[PDB]
Amino acid sequence: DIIIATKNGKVRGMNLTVFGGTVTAFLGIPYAQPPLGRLRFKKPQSLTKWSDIWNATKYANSCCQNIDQSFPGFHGSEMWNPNTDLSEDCLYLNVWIPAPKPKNATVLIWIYGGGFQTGTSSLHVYDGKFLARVERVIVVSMNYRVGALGFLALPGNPEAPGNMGLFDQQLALQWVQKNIAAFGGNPKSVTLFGESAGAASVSLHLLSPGSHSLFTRAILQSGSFNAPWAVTSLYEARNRTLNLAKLTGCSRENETEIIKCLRNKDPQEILLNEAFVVPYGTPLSVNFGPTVDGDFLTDMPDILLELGQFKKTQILVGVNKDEGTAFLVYGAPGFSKDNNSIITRKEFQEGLKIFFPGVSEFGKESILFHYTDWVDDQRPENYREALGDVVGDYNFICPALEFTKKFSEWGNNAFFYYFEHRSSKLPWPEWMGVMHGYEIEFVFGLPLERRDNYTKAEEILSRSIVKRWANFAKYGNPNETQNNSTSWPVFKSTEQKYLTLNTESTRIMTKLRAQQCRFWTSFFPKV
Ligand SMILES: *[C@@H]1O[C@H](CO)[C@@H](O[C@@H]2O[C@H](CO)[C@@H](O)[C@H](O)[C@H]2NC(C)=O)[C@H](O)[C@H]1NC(C)=O
Ligand SMILES: *[C@@H]1O[C@H](CO)[C@@H](O[C@@H]2O[C@H](CO)[C@@H](O)[C@H](O)[C@H]2NC(C)=O)[C@H](O)[C@H]1NC(C)=O
Ligand SMILES: *[C@@H]1O[C@H](CO)[C@@H](O[C@@H]2O[C@H](CO)[C@@H](O)[C@H](O)[C@H]2NC(C)=O)[C@H](O)[C@H]1NC(C)=O
Ligand SMILES: *[C@@H]1O[C@H](CO)[C@@H](O[C@@H]2O[C@H](CO)[C@@H](O)[C@H](O)[C@H]2NC(C)=O)[C@H](O)[C@H]1NC(C)=O
Ligand SMILES: *[C@@H]1O[C@H](CO)[C@@H](O[C@@H]2O[C@H](CO)[C@@H](O)[C@H](O)[C@H]2NC(C)=O)[C@H](O)[C@H]1NC(C)=O
Ligand SMILES: C#CCN1CCC[C@H](CN(CCOC)C(=O)c2ccc3ccccc3c2)C1
Ligand SMILES: *[C@@H]1O[C@H](CO[C@@H]2O[C@@H](C)[C@@H](O)[C@@H](O)[C@@H]2O)[C@@H](O)[C@H](O)[C@H]1NC(C)=O
Ligand SMILES: *[C@@H]1O[C@H](CO)[C@@H](O)[C@H](O)[C@H]1NC(C)=O
Repeated sequence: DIIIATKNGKVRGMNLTVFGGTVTAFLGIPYAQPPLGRLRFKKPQSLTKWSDIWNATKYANSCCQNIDQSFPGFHGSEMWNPNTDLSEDCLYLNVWIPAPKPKNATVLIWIYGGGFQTGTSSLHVYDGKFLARVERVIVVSMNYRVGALGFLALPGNPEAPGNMGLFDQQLALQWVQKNIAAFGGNPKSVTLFGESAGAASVSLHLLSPGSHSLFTRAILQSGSFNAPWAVTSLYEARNRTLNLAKLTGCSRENETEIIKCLRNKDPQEILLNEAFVVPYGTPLSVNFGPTVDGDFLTDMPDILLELGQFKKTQILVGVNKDEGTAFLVYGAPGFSKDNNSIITRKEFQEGLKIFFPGVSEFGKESILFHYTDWVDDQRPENYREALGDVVGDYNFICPALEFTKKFSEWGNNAFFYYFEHRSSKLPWPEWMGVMHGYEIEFVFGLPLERRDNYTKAEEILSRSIVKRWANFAKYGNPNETQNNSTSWPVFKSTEQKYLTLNTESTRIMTKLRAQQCRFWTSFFPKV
């Protein structure tokens, strides 16, 4: 029988067969009191104790969220939908352990993304059993509250203070410190990693003094807190909370009356109204997400970064080649998952209106001029590839590069990667290239499963990425082997070296997309 004693009671796990070896999996351990009823919208409350043996043998409930239903039956969109029942009782976590039980294992903690509105730890592309089997690390993932139930902000008031989802993540990190030794783990070797809004979350733990002792190192994939979609100003967050009151018949004169009204609504009543708290909106809109609450974030993150008031440790950062394409089919005209989506100069300018609603007519004309210095004039797909580049450069790549420079300027090793391989199994058309979030299967080693119809070059690439990530976690250096392997050099603000990751050749390069990023950091802010 597989039983571990925790500070909150005993828990029973389950064995899994992986690559001829055993992995011990504890799915669905509770780490906080269910935020139900009076607890809705408050910081998570520490768990007391159950008085029995909790059976952690099935993934628990994903948190309450809307569901992407644009393409019914399409794996490319539905693989991101939660594969468990939705519920407000969702603060659970999952632990994978190599067998035999390690003595002092390094812990990797996965934080899913989903624009702070969606996501669950129970998806198949987040299965952590291969990482525990192949690199003998312990893998942990937790559910956190998303959307208004996670980030409704009345700043100052303990009844809806903001960043409740980040406090959910933080409380799960506290659980790892207090309990992971009972599983074989070293709480002095904990590595946060996540993608998209999960990366943004990871980058925010580097700023929050409460998280500074709960982890060692960080990996940020396709995201950072300086991305334009990641942090709401103090009063925009408030102006959105008051609008959700009015939309649900909950406006009052007392703040706590607004909240106690909002505790009596159905979850579905709140979910259906989330999309209307904002006037404009883009495919990249984050209605309720992290904000400057004064507790977790004591100041605007860019200031804290510039002043060097953050955890000094090693980071690993990167982006995918075609980050923006995924958002084009969800709102730009002339784009469909079912053609090659070749578009005109008029449709390009309609797209720019969709993604830059408040930008002046001159700003849209400046973005157009900077992104149309064609190599070949036709090339009919020029405008299709320029719009994906605008969206990805503005929202993901130039944020990641700007965060890496400024972070490395304070004396810690940063390593930057550029993921350029499209997966043979990618359910989306070839014109969308290396999409947002499709490096993930490689990081979790899904191509290592020989029975899964991945190519031999995709197993080698993913065996290489898994090794480097596990090495970075263990030793702060993303090496593969000492011999016969490309060295990954540190990112430095002058040379700005990065490593490309693909199946042909991993190469060292310099100043990723510098001519495009120069536009977004030094000319667009003045429009
Ligand atoms: C975990 O599983 C065990 C069995 O797999 C559960 O044990 C049963 O508990 C019920 C509850 O009263 C008893 O009626 C059964 O006789 C028990 N059977 C055995 C074989 O022990 C246990 O309750 C489960 N844990 C939880 C929290 O539900
Ligand atoms: C697991 O490794 C850690 C270090 O990563 C050991 O913990 C402490 O490490 C510090 C240095 O950071 C030393 O000053 C302490 O002396 C260590 N603690 C002890 C009790 O010696 C930890 O001991 C290891 N745990 C094992 C091997 O079970
Ligand atoms: C690509 O596929 C779409 C899907 O039908 C085609 O349809 C247009 O899609 C845009 C997207 O917002 C709409 O604004 C248009 O109204 C749609 N057209 C019609 C006639 O309904 C699109 O035309 C296709 N383009 C190519 C070149 O195949
Ligand atoms: C990757 O590089 C690190 C150096 O940063 C190597 O770390 C050493 O690992 C051994 C165990 O293999 C430890 O006993 C040493 O204390 C480590 N040294 C340092 C300075 O961290 C690591 O082994 C390398 N990995 C590979 C596969 O070559
Ligand atoms: C050193 O390791 C490299 C991996 O980076 C090996 O390179 C590949 O080797 C296979 C043969 O097993 C070829 O099919 C690939 O085309 C090679 N990739 C390249 C050249 O980028 C290499 O074989 C190893 N060499 C030694 C001497 O150990
Ligand atoms: C669920 C839901 C709502 N539905 C329509 C809005 C888009 C949503 C899916 N979707 C974007 C599509 O690509 C994954 C997101 O939830 C989303 C939204 C904003 C994001 C912002 C930054 C990074 C990832 C994001 C993902 C599906
Ligand atoms: C706050 O937001 C206002 C717009 O909100 C409007 O009303 C709510 C109930 C929603 O239905 C929303 O779609 C509407 O557009 C602005 O009018 C107001 O200026 C904003 N104020 C500040 C300070 O941001
Ligand atoms: C689980 O695995 C361990 C070692 O891998 C084994 O000794 C134990 O019997 C297994 N328990 C099962 C299969 O219930």
